[PDB]
Amino acid sequence: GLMQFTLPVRLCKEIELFHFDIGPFENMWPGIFVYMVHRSCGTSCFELEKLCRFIMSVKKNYRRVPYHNWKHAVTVAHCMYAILQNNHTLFTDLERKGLLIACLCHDLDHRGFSNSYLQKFDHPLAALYSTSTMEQHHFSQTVSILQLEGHNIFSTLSSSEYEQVLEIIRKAIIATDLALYFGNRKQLEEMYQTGSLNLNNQSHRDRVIGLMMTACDLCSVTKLWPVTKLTANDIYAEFWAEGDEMKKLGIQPIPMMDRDKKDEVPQGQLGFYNAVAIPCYTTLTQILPPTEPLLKACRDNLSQWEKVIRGEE
Ligand SMILES: Cn1ncc(C(=O)N2CCC2)c1C(=O)Nc1ccn2nc(-c3ccccc3)nc2c1
Ligand SMILES: [Mg+2]
Ligand SMILES: [Zn+2]
Repeated sequence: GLMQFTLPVRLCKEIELFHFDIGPFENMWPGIFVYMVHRSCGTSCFELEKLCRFIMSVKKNYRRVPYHNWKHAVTVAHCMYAILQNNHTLFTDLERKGLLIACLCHDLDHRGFSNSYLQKFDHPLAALYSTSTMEQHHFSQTVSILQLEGHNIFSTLSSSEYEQVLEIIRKAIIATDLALYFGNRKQLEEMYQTGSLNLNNQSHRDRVIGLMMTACDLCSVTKLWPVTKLTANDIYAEFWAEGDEMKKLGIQPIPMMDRDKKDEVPQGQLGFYNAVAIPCYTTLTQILPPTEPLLKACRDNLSQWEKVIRGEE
């Protein structure tokens, strides 16, 4: 009850910043997550014994893949924490509970393959879920862990509060499907510009939370250049493995996934910052002004990729 988590001084300060890197010590990530729940939600939100047991079951159901791993899960949660802490009064009590858990859980049991590869492989999950294949899986896994004995972190909620929080988490995890991001942002663009954006409108809140999920999920592009650059190696390590598996199915993979086309990576990153990342944080910043530093960091990293192309590195 009177038992706070406390971090070292440098982490205690840096963790409040959008560009915070959680570092290479795995054993500290659970404590960092709990610290973030306690300041974001309150020390009263979750039964510490049940939280801890849930965190460790979640960790266990992430795989030893280069990018879509336990470190990605905690990174995406930290970004969401920073968004919640910089927009104190905009989110309900259930949203604060739901979204950090959504972020921790959003890539549960990821194998490092896209929805496309599952469909071309004809993986069982592609017959079970026709669209947002892995993301329906990740939600499924979240519900399973929630139903392990002693793992129900939501048990002190009413029956309908419980149902609202699982619906927040479901929508939040589905929206991490980048295929759904493009239309979500165009809608949020029109609504904000024409003036019709209404945060009392639940359909509107869903959309804004979706955009936050995309922003948190992509947040490798909002770190200091060296974190961004080394994270991109893990991202391509998965992409090029998938490319190899595509070749093993007698399908020529897209250049993104073809390790023979490494030289085109810098130009590929540009396309991605211009088509996905910059517009995501642009629209996010218009809806939530205090998230501007994510936009600023993204633009800094675009400029760094431009320098890679000009042989300046
Ligand atoms: C940085 N970051 N963060 C999340 C994701 C991402 O998309 N996902 C999905 C799972 C996490 C990425 C990323 O780098 N995306 C991209 C997107 C498009 N292209 N196109 C190339 C390319 C084209 C030709 C030749 C060479 C490379 N490279 C990329 C990389
Ligand atoms: Mg995912
Ligand atoms: Zn993710």
